Amino acid sequence: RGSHMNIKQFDILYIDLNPTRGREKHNVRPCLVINNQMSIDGTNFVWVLPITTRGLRYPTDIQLKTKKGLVSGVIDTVQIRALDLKARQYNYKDELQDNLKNDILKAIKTYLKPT
Amino acid sequence: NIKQFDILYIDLNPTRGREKHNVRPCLVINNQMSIDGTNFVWVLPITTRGLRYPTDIQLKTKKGLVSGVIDTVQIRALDLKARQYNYKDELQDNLKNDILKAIKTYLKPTL
Repeated sequence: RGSHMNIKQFDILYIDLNPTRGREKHNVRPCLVINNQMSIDGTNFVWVLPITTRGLRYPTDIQLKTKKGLVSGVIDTVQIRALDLKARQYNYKDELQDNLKNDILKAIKTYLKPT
Repeated sequence: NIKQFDILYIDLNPTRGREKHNVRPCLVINNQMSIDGTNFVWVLPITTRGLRYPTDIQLKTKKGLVSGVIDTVQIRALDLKARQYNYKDELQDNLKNDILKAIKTYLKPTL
């Protein structure tokens, strides 16, 4: 069909998270981009949720499903992080299936609404 | 212990490129259920370099003890069991909603 051309919201990309501290996710790993196109284009930061190889373990975990089936695992919706794409090497690989997009965004907003 | 909209000194190192580094005030933005449930804190870093970007929001606090600009682009979940942090101040009440709305705007698709 065509070249992807630029990172878009809900792309899955490999990126080095290192270095980090404590329970913060580490290493080169797939991550799910969740900020919108204007923000990515306007800042060259991506907001990511890191993907892990463990199964579901916590209520905040969401099973990953993708359009190409090239990345599998669980999305850790707690560990949101903005990364500078100008400074960290990355590789686009896959995209989140459409029917999961709103669940991701609704999970994130539940963590912001004052308790 | 930590509350949503608390402002904490936190060491953010190590970072890369434009990612805010060093020890600096940070605004806590996840809710109490998230903080107490996961022991992660979501923060927006605060800077003294001024207001440069349309994503910047000038800081106002309850005690007047912290000043600067909130960088709303650079959201970060941090493990505060593995980092140095201390409470310093709190966001002004009438800024709380604008902050949350500013974060939720990054999530709304622009297709």
